[PDB]
Amino acid sequence: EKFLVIAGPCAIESEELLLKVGEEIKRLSEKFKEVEFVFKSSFDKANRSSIHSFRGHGLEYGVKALRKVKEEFGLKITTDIHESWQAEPVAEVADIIQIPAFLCRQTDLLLAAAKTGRAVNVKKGQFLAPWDTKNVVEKLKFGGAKEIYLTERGTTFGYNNLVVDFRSLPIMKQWAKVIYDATHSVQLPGGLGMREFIFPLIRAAVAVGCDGVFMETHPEPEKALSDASTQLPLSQLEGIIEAILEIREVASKYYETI
Amino acid sequence: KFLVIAGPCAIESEELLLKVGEEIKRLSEKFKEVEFVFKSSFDKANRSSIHSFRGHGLEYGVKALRKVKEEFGLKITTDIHESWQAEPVAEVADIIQIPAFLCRQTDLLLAAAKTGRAVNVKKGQFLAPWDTKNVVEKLKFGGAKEIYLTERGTTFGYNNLVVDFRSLPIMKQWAKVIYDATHSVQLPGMREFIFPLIRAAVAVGCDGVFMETHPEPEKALSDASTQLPLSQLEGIIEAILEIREVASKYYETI
Amino acid sequence: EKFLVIAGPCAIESEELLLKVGEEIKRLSEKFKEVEFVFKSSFDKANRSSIHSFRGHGLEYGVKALRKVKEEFGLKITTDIHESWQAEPVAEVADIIQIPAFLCRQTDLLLAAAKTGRAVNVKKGQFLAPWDTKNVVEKLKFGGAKEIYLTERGTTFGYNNLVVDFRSLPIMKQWAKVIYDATHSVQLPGGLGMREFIFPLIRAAVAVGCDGVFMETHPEPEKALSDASTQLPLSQLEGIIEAILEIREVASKYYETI
Amino acid sequence: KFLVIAGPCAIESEELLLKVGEEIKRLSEKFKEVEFVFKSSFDKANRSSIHSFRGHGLEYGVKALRKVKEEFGLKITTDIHESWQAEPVAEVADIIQIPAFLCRQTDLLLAAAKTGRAVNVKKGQFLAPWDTKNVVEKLKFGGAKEIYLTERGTTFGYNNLVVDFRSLPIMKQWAKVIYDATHSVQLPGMREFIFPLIRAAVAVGCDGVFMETHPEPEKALSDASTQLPLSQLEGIIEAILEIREVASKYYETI
Ligand SMILES: O=P(O)(O)OC[C@@H](O)[C@@H](O)[C@H](O)CO
Ligand SMILES: O=P(O)(O)OC[C@@H](O)[C@@H](O)[C@H](O)CO
Repeated sequence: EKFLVIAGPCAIESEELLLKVGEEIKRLSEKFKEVEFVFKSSFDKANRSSIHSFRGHGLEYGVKALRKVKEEFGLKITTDIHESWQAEPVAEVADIIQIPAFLCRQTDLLLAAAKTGRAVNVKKGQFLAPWDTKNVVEKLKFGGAKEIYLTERGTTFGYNNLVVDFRSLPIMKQWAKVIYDATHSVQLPGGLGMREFIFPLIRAAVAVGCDGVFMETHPEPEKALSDASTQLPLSQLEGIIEAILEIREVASKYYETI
Repeated sequence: KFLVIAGPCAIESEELLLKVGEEIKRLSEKFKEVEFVFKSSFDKANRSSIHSFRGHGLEYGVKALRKVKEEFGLKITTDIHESWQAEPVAEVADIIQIPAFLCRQTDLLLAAAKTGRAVNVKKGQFLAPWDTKNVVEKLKFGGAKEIYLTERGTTFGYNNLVVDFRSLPIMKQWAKVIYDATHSVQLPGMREFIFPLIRAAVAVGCDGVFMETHPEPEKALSDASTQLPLSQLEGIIEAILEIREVASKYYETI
Repeated sequence: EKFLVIAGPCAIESEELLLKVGEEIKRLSEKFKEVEFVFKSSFDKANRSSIHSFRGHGLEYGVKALRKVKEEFGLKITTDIHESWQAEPVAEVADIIQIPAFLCRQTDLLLAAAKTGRAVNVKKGQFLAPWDTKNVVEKLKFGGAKEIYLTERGTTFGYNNLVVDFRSLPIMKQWAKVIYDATHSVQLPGGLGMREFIFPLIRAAVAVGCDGVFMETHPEPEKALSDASTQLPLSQLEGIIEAILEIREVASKYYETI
Repeated sequence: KFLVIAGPCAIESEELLLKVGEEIKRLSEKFKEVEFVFKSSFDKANRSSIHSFRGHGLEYGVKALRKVKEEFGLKITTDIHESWQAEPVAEVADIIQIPAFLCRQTDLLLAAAKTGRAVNVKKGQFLAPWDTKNVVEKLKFGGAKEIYLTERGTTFGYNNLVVDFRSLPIMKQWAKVIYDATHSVQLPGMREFIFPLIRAAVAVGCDGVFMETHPEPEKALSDASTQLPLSQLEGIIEAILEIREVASKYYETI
């Protein structure tokens, strides 16, 4: 099956930033034809720790910006919603509606996404056990979703630290397609993220076996308005993708059947 | 004075609320050294299963809660799940409760603070004690003045929560601290640990306790494995007041 | 039942240090007649993180030092063993033989302690669940122990941090007398301990209900050769003990029956 | 070259060791790019229950291990539990293994290093990756030169272990890192996760893998729920070599 790579800048800092990243993603999509790319960026960071941190430029602006990417590059789009009313307007441009990790159990949000007819990707709550995502998929299927994704993004391990229990990939694979979040799984919740572990954990994810990877990328991570410690420099994206396809290929014959 | 927030988990019917309201009203008359707050949810917006009881809706709920406040003169508190609910709920709720999973949702916190009512934030199972300083800052920025932080356990492996009582003194630096005696022992819950841990909460030091109670916990449509039997409420309250009276002499300053 | 207070300097820095602490413990034992005191100190810190840290002056020296305390003050004695051969010689002076937390599952060490006829106190491993101590008691009873204690000293919570799950006290009470370690439960494993939490957690322990408390105390913690961040200043011991007896008394009528 | 440490959990009989030794000897001939080490414990000194199988003693064990090294010319490794055992065990064991619970016992580490043999320390379930730097220092101080640190999971709530693969690159700064594929999935263990995680171990990067194997894992007197079936060993080895060959191009330096 075609491997999914969901990538893009964490936040929609500007339509310019999006075009620059989309251009590179478009180029890579032409090179890695066996990969299905999906451009990602949030119109709002509705859960920042601090009230003084960057949130965004509003839903209206973001959807317009994302639509420009899809139009100019012909790329699939995904972004996250935070309250039920946002699903409808977002569904106009988003091919995949993303459900934030903290909100993975909010019934109305999941139902709002499911009825749009779009694909839904739920980030696994840092508080949720692998086997507890079964009910999450049941809610989505009940709400009309026909294409569902579950994203591994780490689990609460003591304070201000997350650990990735890779046993979760085959467990979740039982009821949904699984995506590995390479950049948020190494972040330190309220710490201020460890970038040196992004690549190795990604290798692990593909050797274990998943249906795709989620990576936040920015031309200059050091200048990002969000996740400046975890976003991957855009120049490194090509090499990372090439590496996971290679590892995925050689490990593929050993993937267990669910 | 010491705060005691109690009531049934979900508004199963205004009937149920009135019955519990009666008992809470009685205790209220018996323990003048305690500020009682009637609590109940108009919607269980985060059940694990789509096939579980959620409730009768916001209007039926705000209605029944109005009936309790008017028939017993008790303060009220219930939780909101989306920004638009803050305003209508603030009509009856003296304290607006923010769900644990939603403690980082900026707009929800701001919407709550905007109503001018008191705000109680359940500490997320993913949050470290010191991470709550930022939750309070948001509320203050939003105009909130009476702010509460509730301890309800922290993620400890899978399907288990642990109470790190170091959290009470830490959170107290920036807000009044409430201990959730019923949800802190639930397994994402042995009722046998409810009383022992509430005793610890008061020996350590907190500004109030949160307890879900029901005439017949087993028949409850929600948290049936942890809701405290109504008849046991008085006994526990008297016990925590006695322990608090003695232990308060040693509560550390700030 | 008579409340147990196990206290003393972490390590046997010198026989002088022991006499100074024992003198104060002896004085307190005369004041708090409803308490059963047991003087504690280790002749060896066999599990320090660093090879350059203080271990002790040997078994021979320590046993002699402890015997001096028991002789000069008439106090019960307890110290920990690290290998089977030490039980016999230690049993000569120790009323209670202590089993280190990391060694709570070493069968021969437990059996070695049990056959001396002395009381045995096992520090609960930071890796052990409350209900798993049942087998630990079974091993001791099998080995001849007739007076067994289980000590709560925290559980691994992420890296370099321990949390105390107070549900463990009533659980362990089902098969042994339970002791709460007030000073090691707030230490940060390999961190360099948070002294400001010692007192509040002790209040919690007695309000929940336990059969005794374990506290390391030193005249000048800042100068200790071990646990300088967790040892309680000897001047504060009297007040702490008075406080727990008061809290224990008022909470006592509510202790659940096992 | 890549290290593969394998054998039955406990020395149930020199008979069992010889059978497994035969298969390991065969793989040894088939995979020259791999250094195989035969492993088995003469004593299970830390069983939870007093009524569980421990073994046949140190002499019967060191004897049977001698038979394997002499009949197949394989390197040997077994674990010690008290200082006095280092010397007699060093007679046959090429690598002395230090139990996870005992990774902080200074005298045991020193006793092992004193023999002059290689030393493999199982990382305690209570230890953080960076805390192993001190474990190595002790060994070096004791005269050890060939030092190994084995990843075997970390305490995650109760009765569960999680593998934080960030530990492999961290521990590599001061020692050769081995991944314990069988004990890392055991619940203080679904065999279904053994292969997937070993694949991750090699994709991430390690110097060898540790695997307990038995002709009939179910009949094993120890770790019966996690011991890998002897027949599946070859397949897994070939798989990790292939993955390693491809992934090694991306292993980070130091
Ligand atoms: O405000 P801070 O704590 O930096 O958090 C931001 C990240 O957690 C955020 O971008 C993420 O995708 C949402 O949780
Ligand atoms: O060597 P460090 O890490 O300071 O450790 C010492 C304490 O953990 C020690 O005194 C304790 O009683 C034994 O584990």
